[PDB]
Amino acid sequence: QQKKTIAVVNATGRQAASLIRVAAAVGHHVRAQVHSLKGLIAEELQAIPNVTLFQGPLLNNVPLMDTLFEGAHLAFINTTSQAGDEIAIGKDLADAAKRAGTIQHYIYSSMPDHSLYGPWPAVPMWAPKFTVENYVRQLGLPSTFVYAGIYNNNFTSLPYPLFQMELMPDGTFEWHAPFDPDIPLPWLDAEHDVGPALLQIFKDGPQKWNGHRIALTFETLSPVQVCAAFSRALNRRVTYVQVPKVEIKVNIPVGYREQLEAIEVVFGEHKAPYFPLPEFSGGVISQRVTDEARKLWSGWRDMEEYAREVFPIEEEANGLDWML
Ligand SMILES: NC(=O)c1ccc[n+]([C@@H]2O[C@H](COP(=O)([O-])OP(=O)(O)OC[C@H]3O[C@@H](n4cnc5c(N)ncnc54)[C@H](O)[C@@H]3O)[C@@H](O)[C@H]2O)c1
Ligand SMILES: [Cl-]
Ligand SMILES: [Cl-]
Ligand SMILES: [Cl-]
Ligand SMILES: [Cl-]
Ligand SMILES: [Cl-]
Ligand SMILES: [Cl-]
Repeated sequence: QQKKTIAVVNATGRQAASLIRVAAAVGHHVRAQVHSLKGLIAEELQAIPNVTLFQGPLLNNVPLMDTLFEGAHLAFINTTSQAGDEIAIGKDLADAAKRAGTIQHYIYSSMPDHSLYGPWPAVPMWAPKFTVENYVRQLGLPSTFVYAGIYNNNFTSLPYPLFQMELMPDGTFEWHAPFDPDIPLPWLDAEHDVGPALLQIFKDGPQKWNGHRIALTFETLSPVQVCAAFSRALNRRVTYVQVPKVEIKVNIPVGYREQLEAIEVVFGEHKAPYFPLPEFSGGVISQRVTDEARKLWSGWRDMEEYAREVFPIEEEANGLDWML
């Protein structure tokens, strides 16, 4: 029963970092790729004895992938669009894993392609991952796909798009977005809950989870309910305002702009589900989107805890002063 070695990429990202911290603490050795060794998170992870970092780009660097998977038995792969070529990278990684011959369970962090379920456009930073998921499914090794809910800690009072908990002149907070005020959205405390859930999937094993899609969300809340949780947590007035166009108050990469534009159409105009797949939609009991995740990890944290216990600290660390 010796803890198996786990290979991961984008180690400094919230999903991977969450898994690495808890995995290492319970005995797993981790082989982790990082784009660069500098930075608070990379430095923190390098200081963990059970962790070995491998710095370099994923883009057109299969050699790094072969190195990463050498001696690994488990994998948790979450890519990004940063370098472009996310589909090619996700496929290269999967091929490298299969090539290693030792990967018993490959978990890929996937997202939906909304254009497959309704008269909706594909959200650009999500649809590509589904393509990688389809490719991975065809490979001869067990694989499981996790779909991340919206991160509680996307929220900030800095003028960043879509998830700004704006501090008003009078001390009150307002969150403006295209999401319908009352339709429940899936949320996730990435930092605390992704790691433990992923570890449980690995503990459960490939026979139980091969071919499965798991919604990594532990609570659903409408925008109005999110604001009410921040209000209870902070003892301040927090209200939601639905706006057709995302308020883009800072310069952003074009790819992100296109992501936001698709979101205005999908959620603003169409009010489509965040998880549009059929399976995520006397005595008879239908499965709720949060069922599997909660069964995987019972110690999950809600939005109210985030708002009251973590948000003030993240905000202070970002230089904000409202909590002073
Ligand atoms: N924020 C959410 O609510 C949410 C929900 C579902 C899915 N996702 C998906 O999560 C993915 C990101 O994963 P994450 O949340 O674990 O990470 P992250 O957003 O926490 O950070 C990514 C890290 O990767 C580094 N990085 C990645 N590619 C790089 C490159 N080519 N050059 C330099 N640095 C690079 C960045 O500096 C950064 O520190 C995205 O593809 C997104 O679509 C996010
Ligand atoms: Cl193990
Ligand atoms: Cl990284
Ligand atoms: Cl870095
Ligand atoms: Cl180390
Ligand atoms: Cl398969
Ligand atoms: Cl700017």
